[PDB]
Amino acid sequence: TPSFATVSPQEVSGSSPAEVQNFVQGSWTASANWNWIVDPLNGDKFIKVAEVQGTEIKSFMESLSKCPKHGLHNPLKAPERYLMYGDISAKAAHMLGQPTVLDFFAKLIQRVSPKSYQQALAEVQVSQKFLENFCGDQVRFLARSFAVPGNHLGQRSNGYRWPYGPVAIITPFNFPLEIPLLQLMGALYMGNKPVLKVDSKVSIVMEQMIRLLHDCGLPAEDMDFINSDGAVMNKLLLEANPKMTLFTGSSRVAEKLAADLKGRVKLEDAGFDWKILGPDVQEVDYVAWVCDQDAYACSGQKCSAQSVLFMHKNWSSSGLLEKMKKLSERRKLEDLTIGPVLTVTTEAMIEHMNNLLKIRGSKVLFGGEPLANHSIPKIYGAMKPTAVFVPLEEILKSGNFELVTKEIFGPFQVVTEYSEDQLELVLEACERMNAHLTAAIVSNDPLFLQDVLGRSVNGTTYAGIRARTTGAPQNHWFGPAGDPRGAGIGTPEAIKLVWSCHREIIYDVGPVPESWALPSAT
Amino acid sequence: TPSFATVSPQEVSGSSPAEVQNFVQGSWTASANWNWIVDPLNGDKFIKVAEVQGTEIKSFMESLSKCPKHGLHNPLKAPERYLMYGDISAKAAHMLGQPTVLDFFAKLIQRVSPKSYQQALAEVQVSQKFLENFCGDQVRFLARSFAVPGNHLGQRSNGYRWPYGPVAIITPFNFPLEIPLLQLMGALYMGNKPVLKVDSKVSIVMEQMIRLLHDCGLPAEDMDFINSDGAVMNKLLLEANPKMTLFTGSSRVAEKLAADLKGRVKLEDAGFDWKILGPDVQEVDYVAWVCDQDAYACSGQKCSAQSVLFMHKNWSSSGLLEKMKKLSERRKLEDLTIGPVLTVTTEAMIEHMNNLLKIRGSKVLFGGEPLANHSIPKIYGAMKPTAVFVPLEEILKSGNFELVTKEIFGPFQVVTEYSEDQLELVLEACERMNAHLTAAIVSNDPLFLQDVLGRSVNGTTYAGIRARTTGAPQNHWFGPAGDPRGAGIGTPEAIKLVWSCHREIIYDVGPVPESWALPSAT
Amino acid sequence: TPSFATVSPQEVSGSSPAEVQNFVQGSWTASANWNWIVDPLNGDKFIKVAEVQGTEIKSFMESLSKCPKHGLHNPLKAPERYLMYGDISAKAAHMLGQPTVLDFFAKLIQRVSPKSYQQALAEVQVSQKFLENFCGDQVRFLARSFAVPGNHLGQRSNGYRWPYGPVAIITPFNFPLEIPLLQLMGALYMGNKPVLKVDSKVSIVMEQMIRLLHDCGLPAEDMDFINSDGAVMNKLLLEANPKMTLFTGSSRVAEKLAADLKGRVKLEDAGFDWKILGPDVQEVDYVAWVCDQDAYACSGQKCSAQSVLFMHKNWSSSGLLEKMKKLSERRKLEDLTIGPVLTVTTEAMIEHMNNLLKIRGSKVLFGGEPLANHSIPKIYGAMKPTAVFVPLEEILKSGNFELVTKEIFGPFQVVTEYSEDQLELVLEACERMNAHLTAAIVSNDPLFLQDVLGRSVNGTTYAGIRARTTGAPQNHWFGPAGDPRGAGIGTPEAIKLVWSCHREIIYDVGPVPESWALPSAT
Repeated sequence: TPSFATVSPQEVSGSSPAEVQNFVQGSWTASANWNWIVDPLNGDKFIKVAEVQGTEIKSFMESLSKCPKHGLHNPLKAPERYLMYGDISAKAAHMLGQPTVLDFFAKLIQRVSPKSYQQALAEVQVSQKFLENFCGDQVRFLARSFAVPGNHLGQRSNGYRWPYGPVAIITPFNFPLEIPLLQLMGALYMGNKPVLKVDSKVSIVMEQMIRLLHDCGLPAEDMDFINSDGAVMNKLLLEANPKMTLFTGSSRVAEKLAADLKGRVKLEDAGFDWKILGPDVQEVDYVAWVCDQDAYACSGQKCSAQSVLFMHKNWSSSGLLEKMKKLSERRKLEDLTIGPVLTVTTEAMIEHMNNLLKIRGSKVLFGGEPLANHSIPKIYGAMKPTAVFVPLEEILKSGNFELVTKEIFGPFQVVTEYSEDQLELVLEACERMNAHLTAAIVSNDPLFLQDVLGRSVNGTTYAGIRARTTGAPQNHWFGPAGDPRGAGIGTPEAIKLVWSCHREIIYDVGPVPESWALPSAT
Repeated sequence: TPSFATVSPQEVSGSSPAEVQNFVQGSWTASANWNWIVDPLNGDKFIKVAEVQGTEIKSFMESLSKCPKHGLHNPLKAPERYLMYGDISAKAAHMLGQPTVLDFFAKLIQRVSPKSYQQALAEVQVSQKFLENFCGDQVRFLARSFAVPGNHLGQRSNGYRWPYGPVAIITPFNFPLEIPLLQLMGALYMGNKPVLKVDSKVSIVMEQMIRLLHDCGLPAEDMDFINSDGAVMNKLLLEANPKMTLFTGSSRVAEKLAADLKGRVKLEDAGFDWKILGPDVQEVDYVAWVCDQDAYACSGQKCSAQSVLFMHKNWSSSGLLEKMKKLSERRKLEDLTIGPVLTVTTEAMIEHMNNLLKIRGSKVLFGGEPLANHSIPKIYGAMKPTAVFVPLEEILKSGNFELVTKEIFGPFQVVTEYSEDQLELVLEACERMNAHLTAAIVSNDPLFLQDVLGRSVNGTTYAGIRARTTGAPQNHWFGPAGDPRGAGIGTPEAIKLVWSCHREIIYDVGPVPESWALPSAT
Repeated sequence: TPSFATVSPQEVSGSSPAEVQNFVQGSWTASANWNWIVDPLNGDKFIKVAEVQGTEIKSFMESLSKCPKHGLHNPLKAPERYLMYGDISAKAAHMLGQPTVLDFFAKLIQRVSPKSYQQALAEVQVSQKFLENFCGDQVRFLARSFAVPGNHLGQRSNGYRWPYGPVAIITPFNFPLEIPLLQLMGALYMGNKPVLKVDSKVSIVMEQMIRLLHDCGLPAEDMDFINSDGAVMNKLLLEANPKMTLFTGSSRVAEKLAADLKGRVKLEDAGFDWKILGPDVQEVDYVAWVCDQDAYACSGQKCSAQSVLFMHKNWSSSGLLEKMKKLSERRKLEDLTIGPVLTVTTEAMIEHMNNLLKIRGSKVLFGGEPLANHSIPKIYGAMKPTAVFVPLEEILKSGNFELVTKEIFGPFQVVTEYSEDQLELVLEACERMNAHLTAAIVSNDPLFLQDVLGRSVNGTTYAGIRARTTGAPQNHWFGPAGDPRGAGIGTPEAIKLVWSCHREIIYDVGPVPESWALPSAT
């Protein structure tokens, strides 16, 4: 295991448990009481987390209050800190790129947020590439400003990206590294001081990542790391009053926080993501593979996962559904191509399936049964990949729509069919949804693509015969649309939008014209 | 006729000839060295152009020398001039938008650069809309700068768009208003002082437009306007040493000036513009219409005109050629849908056709005969719209290729056919051309489009079943690619590229650090 | 020495000579005859260079002709090559950052282009940081394009950065690594295939750098490396007809090439760089140190070196000149804070000094004598740091001006004085210069700064009490202004301006309106 590590991903078990600590006011620290996380594969108490209680959050308040509203740095103050984070990112990117460190983080991710080794590796690879994008001067370049000449000699107006100062970051279980690391660095790049909270089930990953970052030069005083339940984190937000809060998680918590913080938030909330198949049937094998990966990689536990499939009638005879069935059935627990579902129980998923089956014309296409021969504790779901057909005309009906468009954060999707005359019904269904995260339009017809795109919203939409719903890398935006609170992640634009605000500084140095005379009052 | 005007477009004739003067050092000249321009439709000496002679360029040299290399203004000097040119632009845009003024310029363009009323009107409309793009603060916004934080407190680097100062603009006969106006305003916008030369055959249009610009507030000392033959203008360029020269015209003169001026030029030179038809045959009527307009509007006297058509074999049975033939034959002199060819004689075009007809397998598809019942002087061509088919495999042979790809600035195009297995031969043909101005790829197949687009160069390429080669408006770039001297026109980027250069200003105001001691010498 | 190295910088001597080879068509190759470079410190034949003759350049022509005008890659073709160069740059940046590799290149630079160890190290550090700026997706991001909606459904216009294809790079002796490496990578990033020529006196450095780059994944076929005299390189340019040529060197060769190539060039030519001291005297020690480093680091062999100093009269009593004298006299050969002058002999520098001393009121302030106790061959100069005062009023006179503003690529500067009433004379002198590279305005008075800046041109101007003329790093532009051929180096903007051109691609896919009917011809 690497030098910075305090845990061995393959060793940690009920008999060799690991602990996760907080970091506040520059040092690693425990708490009054520990909480046990169980191994999602067997129920072992294998990680204890130093969860802070509601009356031991003063140190985090005090640490945040040390950051003024003009930031740890800004384009005019301590600019050498932009260069430092270029260097930190370079050292960290080189560390994350080491095969043994890649494997360490991929394995650690697997133990807490169960997914296949390649899916866990992809999280580290995205993280590594993101850090490579902000080496050298590239953090400095995030603080690029513009200027425009004024109305007279000596006047020129400037637009800067100003930090917010004390901020908070809250991220969920399913991506224990990629989401928190990318928002953490973005916040630091623009000059904020963040407090980072990761779901206690998986926070061990970012804890190890923070130790690496400290070894790469991240200053002890620049950030804090808190482990707690949601209720304590809520109290800290209302007591510390951070100037910006990045929240990534369920839509229920996002709206509650948006109300509590009175909109001083950026949100990456839930998504009910759709894939539309166009009329031009082709590359059936490739499209089927993407459908299986979109819907069922990580057992569907992606905010970008394919939750509904609108099949054009031309695809009904293609063999696509048959290939999707076969592809779902080679997924298995032993390599975690199917696995524990950390936020939906098996009963909840079965009940949802049965509720859908009450609808006229509906039928299970494949799956619909629990996994067998496993030791997954009953708090976590264990389902075979499931797809349920529901006729399009029934979906559009009231009551049925809210049920059909309900997000199941597990390996579960709804499939439906539309004829050449029914594209409006499909677009009506997409417009009636409450979430606009990812989407895919599988067609190469430019008239079909531009029609669907122009009459849709989703903030990360893929278009083309190779279109997918999942796997947004760091080279382009990922985030919802249709919401002024919508957060992005990864790109320079996402960092600047989420972690800075506009400040206009207008210079007006003179000279006062020699012919100037006191005008009449106005 | 409008207030600013000194000529009536419908009344100028041999019995009532018009005078065109020069503008230098803030005054309209009174030169008597008339160059008599003949009416392209009947041969009347209907315009006397006061052309500057050898010794008379000293006034223009002196006027340009009054502008320093830091411009009439720049982002830090006399910035109120940016606002002034927004106001001039708004006033000129409103004047050009007046129906009687639109008509006046359309009809005047017709008299000197014979083309249909709608084509002439389109030139005024592009000019009017371009001026609308630079009202208010939009000239100010052209001088937008960027800045980056430095390595320490008090250091910040700035990137500005600096003028060149004294500059020159030379434009051809075919667009008497759009080209000179758009480059003139672009030069003035960025802080330069231009001398403008329009081809004497058509310079009456800019003369009137300059009078309009003066009525809208263009300062008398901000630009000069010279009429001369090419040899006199060449002498002025070598004597005045302008820091930038925008030249639009023939490739031969372009390369001569680029050598003479040692590359202190931006060029819009000739173009041998091509259209490729893809395999997906559709909208035959529309595609035939666009082909007819691309090739023969203004009798082909557009630098963007369609000079060769690569037909996919699938199009050979579509009726496309038959429709092109019918469409060409409704062009007539009465509305100037066919007309005088100001730079290529009838005999020259017939000779070129007969040279192409020596090649094996070639044929006249339509046209190939002079126009009848007209009084166009013999110095100007008068040809029916002409298309010569040449087999693709013959086109690619050496000797043939140079003849086939010779630009005929008249109503003439080459037509060829390629089978599904010969796209490489078409692309080799386009790559062996020396000019890369406009192009069209008539296809909605995205795999074909990206393949041809990825393996071509032309700076203004249209793609889609509605793709054309002509008619680039002010909302997007027009100009060649593949040349560091390539000029753009119309857009904010084109203006900044052609009429400004980068200047970096790095502020380093201190404080001299507490820790600073005199470092050892390096 | 590092693994990629074929030379030991500290070992190479007359008795242990090194050789420099060409790289063409994917392999290291010699030539018919070798030319010997002498050690600038003692005259030893210590490096033999495989200089190609005029009749052995066919392989370089053939290698360049393999690159089409649509590049080795472009935004639509082989885009994975953008990612590859992100990876290559990351591997190279990590290699250059290794202390032993830094020291290797710093020492090798010192042997061929003599300068202090810290100055040579600064070249490697700039190179290392530049490569760090283009890791991950940052090369991909250089190919960022924009788009604007069209006039109707299905129409949208796009502006891309297109490569030129086969290009050439020519760089001088004084920066054997920084200049060629940064332009080489810039050319490759945008999709060009360059042939790189470095002054044979120092080309050993880039030869070692290319071996490192090959170890980091630079494809064998992506670039060529030619060693030759200027005359052979001239023939190659006219025979291979590269689509773009980056030239950095003397103003004489730059203008000749700009004429031969008819302006298909970008130039980083000579500079006569000025420093103006404002009226507000302060930080005299700091200002003196910067004056000594600007004028005399590398013995003045920087295109950015301080060649003239306009002293405001307020500074005459500050002790500045006295400190400048003392600072110049602690420079010595043994640590190369003074040293060989590779392109100006001692006699030439003495003669220039004596020519200046013929001017009334002129006097040597310090220096003016050759170095002693050295073995520098007489082809190279060996002068003590020299500053000559010339009264401002005499400078402005004809004849005197051309002599005073003559660039001496050695440790030599002119000092003059201006009173509070004479700022116009200083600005007149700056406007009358023929080169506008670097400049410094040493003042914190914003009215003085904006007045001088607004009435000057130089493309890399520093302003503030800490203003300098030398040492432009990779985080901001370096390059001249006032020239459409002006090149930049280092920054993303510099790379895009120098190594790509605009291509506009306008999509127009339909639909053709159902109500469309063939309009009358225009």
